[PDB]
Amino acid sequence: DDDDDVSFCASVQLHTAVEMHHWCIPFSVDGQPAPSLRWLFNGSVLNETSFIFTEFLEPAANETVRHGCLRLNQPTHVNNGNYTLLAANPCGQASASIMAAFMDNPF
Repeated sequence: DDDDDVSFCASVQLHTAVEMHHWCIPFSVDGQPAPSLRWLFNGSVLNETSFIFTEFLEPAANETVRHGCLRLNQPTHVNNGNYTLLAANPCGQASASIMAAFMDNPF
């Protein structure tokens, strides 16, 4: 009846965005039941674009942690606000918040 008894719930680790033109917010979310990862931006639903994209990198089969980065190839000063990662799986929902400074100087 059980094929996967191991129910690892989702915990969310976020990391400070690294300042470089291609901004990267590295994340680590662990769990075997796959949690839905959603970014919240200033309390509003952040939807990924071609400029702002969530990277899901291939984890090792021996680690329970899923890794990735919210990478912004082309950053915009409207992104200068609060980011929050919500991961929800059957066991539970985890959250971590990241407030990054995307400050542009037009032209």
